[PDB]
Amino acid sequence: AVDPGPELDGGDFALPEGGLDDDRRLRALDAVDEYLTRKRKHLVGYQATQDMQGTALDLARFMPNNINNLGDPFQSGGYKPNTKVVERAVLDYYAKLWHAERPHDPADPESYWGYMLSMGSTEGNMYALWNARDYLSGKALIQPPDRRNPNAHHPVAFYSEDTHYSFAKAVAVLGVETFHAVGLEKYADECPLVDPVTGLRTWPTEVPSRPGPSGLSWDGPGEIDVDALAVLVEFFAAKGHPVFVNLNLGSTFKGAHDDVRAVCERLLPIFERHGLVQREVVYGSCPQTGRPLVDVRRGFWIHVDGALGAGYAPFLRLAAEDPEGYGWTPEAELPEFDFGLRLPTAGHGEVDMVSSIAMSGHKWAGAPWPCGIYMTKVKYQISPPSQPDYIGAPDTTFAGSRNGFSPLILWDHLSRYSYRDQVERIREAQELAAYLERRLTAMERELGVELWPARTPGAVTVRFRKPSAELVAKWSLSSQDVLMVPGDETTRRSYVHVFVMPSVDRAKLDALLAELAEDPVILG
Amino acid sequence: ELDGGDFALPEGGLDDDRRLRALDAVDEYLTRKRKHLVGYQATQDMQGTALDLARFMPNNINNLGDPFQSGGYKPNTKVVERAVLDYYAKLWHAERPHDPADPESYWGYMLSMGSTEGNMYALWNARDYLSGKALIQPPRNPNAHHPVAFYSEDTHYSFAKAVAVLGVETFHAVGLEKYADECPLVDPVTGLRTWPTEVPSRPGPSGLSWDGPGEIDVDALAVLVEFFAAKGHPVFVNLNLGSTFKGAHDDVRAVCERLLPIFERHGLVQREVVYGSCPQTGRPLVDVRRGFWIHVDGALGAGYAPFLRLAAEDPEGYGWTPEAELPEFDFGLRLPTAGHGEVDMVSSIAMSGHKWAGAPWPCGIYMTKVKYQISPPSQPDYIGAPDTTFAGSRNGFSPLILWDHLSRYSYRDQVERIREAQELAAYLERRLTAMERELGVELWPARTPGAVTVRFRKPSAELVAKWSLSSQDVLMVPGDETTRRSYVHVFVMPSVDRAKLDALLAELAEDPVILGAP
Ligand SMILES: *[C@H](NCCCSC)c1c(COP(=O)(O)O)cnc(C)c1O
Ligand SMILES: *[C@H](NCCCSC)c1c(COP(=O)(O)O)cnc(C)c1O
Repeated sequence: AVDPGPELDGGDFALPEGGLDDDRRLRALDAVDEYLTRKRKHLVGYQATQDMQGTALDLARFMPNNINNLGDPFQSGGYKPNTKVVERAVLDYYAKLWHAERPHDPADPESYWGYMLSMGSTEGNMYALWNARDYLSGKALIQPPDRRNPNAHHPVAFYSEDTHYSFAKAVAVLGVETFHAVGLEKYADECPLVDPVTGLRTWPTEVPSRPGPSGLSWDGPGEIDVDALAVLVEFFAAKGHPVFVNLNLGSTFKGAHDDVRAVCERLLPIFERHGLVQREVVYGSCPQTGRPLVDVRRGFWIHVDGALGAGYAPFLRLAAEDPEGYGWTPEAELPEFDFGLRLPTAGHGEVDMVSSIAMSGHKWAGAPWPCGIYMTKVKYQISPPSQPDYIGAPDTTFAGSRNGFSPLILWDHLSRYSYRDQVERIREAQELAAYLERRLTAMERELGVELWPARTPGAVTVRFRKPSAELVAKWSLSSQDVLMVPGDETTRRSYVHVFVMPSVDRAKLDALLAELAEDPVILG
Repeated sequence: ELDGGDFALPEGGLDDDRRLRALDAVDEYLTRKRKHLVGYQATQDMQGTALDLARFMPNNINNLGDPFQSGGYKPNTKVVERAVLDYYAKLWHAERPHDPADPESYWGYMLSMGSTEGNMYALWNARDYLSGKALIQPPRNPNAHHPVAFYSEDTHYSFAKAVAVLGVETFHAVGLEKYADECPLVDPVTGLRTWPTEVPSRPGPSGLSWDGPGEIDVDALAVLVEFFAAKGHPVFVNLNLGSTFKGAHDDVRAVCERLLPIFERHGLVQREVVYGSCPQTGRPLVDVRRGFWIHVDGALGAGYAPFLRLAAEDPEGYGWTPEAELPEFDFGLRLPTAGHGEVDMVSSIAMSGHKWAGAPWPCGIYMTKVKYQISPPSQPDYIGAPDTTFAGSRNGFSPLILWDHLSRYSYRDQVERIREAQELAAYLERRLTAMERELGVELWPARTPGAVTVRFRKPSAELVAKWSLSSQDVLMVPGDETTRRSYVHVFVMPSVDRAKLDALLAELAEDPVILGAP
């Protein structure tokens, strides 16, 4: 019978024609503050860091400015109250962190390009799939054949069943076809995978994730099944389709890390066998006698959805390579995932495997609103829509007006912490997630109750049985239902999770655990 | 100017002195530029909101999911968001409250980008709705599911991006592909029946659109829409309410009056829609929908036009009669049908919060009605809501910014804001023409009646950079590179007062490009 506290009352905020006087205004803002303050100090169920504080002190002075980073980060524009100099410094930091080639240089196809997002990673995943759709479908690139094969400009998208819902939305928005939709449409009877529940060759809706003790993915780690991916990708690559793969680096519910290096090692030979490392691409034509114009491109695009994990994984991997220097050996290996991942081929030399990465600033770093980064390389940049106006190609971003306050937030954050400090943040979170799992299993033994605790090795989240609605509301626990046998509603379990972000300390977890021990749903 | 060296972020971090010196540099730059900005449609003054709202910066606010549903992320401002949406719903004569059971009630949400997101969402929502994809509440023509998009040549570049992103085909692309020799318009320069790339805007003294007002040519739109409607296509029309360069207002009521008879003739008001087919032997489940969608891009103008129209309706009561008439554009626009019923003509509206109101970052509103909401992709999912929003995580600070703003000003104060801007825009245009006579030079001043922007000849790069003047080149004869002209404009936003304009004009009068004459 615990109290989450009162929610905000709509009548306090109704905006009348005549305006509100200063007393009613302050009362309403105080109510918002008291609400937000209580909720932020108890939030443990979402992958969003809640303590910034130094940031507010450093950056409140900028609130009077209508800052607008309209246009490309690397180009001057007319709207002078912008922070593009700060944006570039942040992008440069992450470029180095993710082993991209810097500085950005439009003359160097291998150098990075990216920009800070005005939404969260939803914007970065949309941009990634937009950029990949056009690149793989043969639209024109920024400056510096597909003969016969009718599938050459029909890209197929692959991602695991732990992929965030934003991807399904982005696929629908951009008209990108998933392997499931193309399989059902064109190849209805040819699914190369056997369903482990039914035994039938039915196209799964997403690439299977790895099984747990059950034999099915519901209690698995949440990592993509690399074997199954390879079977699916080979099938579609053999038919002549170009290939888009999204890999999750810190999945939404289980905090899993898809094994990016293993995926790439497994797929590269498939891409080489089916002519997808280098292929000539017809992009339109100009009318005379012979029609098409042609350039050379890769026929695959691997994107890393690092909304969460691109913020901490580089730091964990720093510790893994020098465990003595940082005083910490991480328990789990996190796979190589970034722009430095290169593999040798049979006959194209070393291939740099990853094409893009997104990250959310409001997840690991923390911010007062959604923000983040999309990064790729110059060689992937698409030519924007033409016009009789001139002056570079400033609009090569998803947003038009762009948030120039977000650069400040993340610049301020990154300036305050060294690499060593960032390693300690991921260390403390990893150790606290392990602690939480230990305490939950001890609770089961102390009380004689089932909590179903689960933690993927290397994840900063632990899942367990959903407690009462009031406890869930007090601590902002994110919920997920799973069916333990797909398509059977009698096997439903309700889970919550806790994300151990850097603002979650031992005291917080202990306070949650103590209420959990007396919760009426948990006690049963 | 800001030196990159001062902002580089080393592996080791920056100490407190270095951090502060960098933030001081940013503040000194921004402050100087914000105080002189007059060339973009962005209100620069909101120091009241800084004092009110700085306190919330410690919170990672997230309005994940639908604004009208609870969710698990408790640090959210959805109650505030709804209050802001309700204000604009009333202002735009939408039906409130939002109610999923009332198809005519509004639905909208606050954007995490600017109007780019709202225009993208509108075109996504219209593409799915017009192409027959499944709705939330629904309890032989081969072109029936091929919508065609129409908008003027003054349409913001965000639309061209949105069209590309969503795979929506414009009338130009469909014309070229399917109907290459059948363009119903003649080009005024060539005399050939060439498909124009966008719907013509109205001509100026030149006989061409470059010196026109920037409003869509209603005749031409009607001709083009008729053509594609006759062939069975459903129709999307974007109308600009405060165009980007000229600040023009497309005559939404005139458009609607002109198009409705076309929609009724070709069965687009009530069209049978094949949205799928059942598990039993292939027969369709069918819904009745309209086959047209009119969206108002009010990025700028949806924030002031309701207040100008208030004064127009009661000019004695507000002590002001606006010199130009702004068209009825909103969800209250209803026309009589052939059968003496009524039809509500507008489907959606976008507005930017960082334009007329002002904000520290991009934000805004998308609003439509319950009857147009699309069914999301099917999956047993985690919490936000059965949502239908573009953004995933959503900015929950922007509701506070706009709520704070709206609570400070009555309708009468809002009317005064748009009055002062209209009168100052007229003043600027007078001063520029006086300056041409005083100095004996051509400034090409132009102002669309009713617009809060004035265009003129581009001055020196130094002056442009000091006052953040937005620039645009025009070809005075399309395709001929030798007829290029360089314009700037000034946007008279509420933060632009007479003193600011007089300081600008005094510098313009001594500017070497302006004095350097033809
Ligand atoms: C984010 N999921 C949880 C969002 C709320 S807690 C901050 C997420 C996204 C979408 O990112 P936003 O647009 O930033 O919500 C995309 N991919 C993954 C793996 C995510 O966790
Ligand atoms: C905004 N155009 C001018 C640049 C912004 S100065 C504040 C604009 C858009 C796109 O809106 P944002 O995404 O908010 O830039 C769309 N339509 C029109 C008519 C606009 O003026």
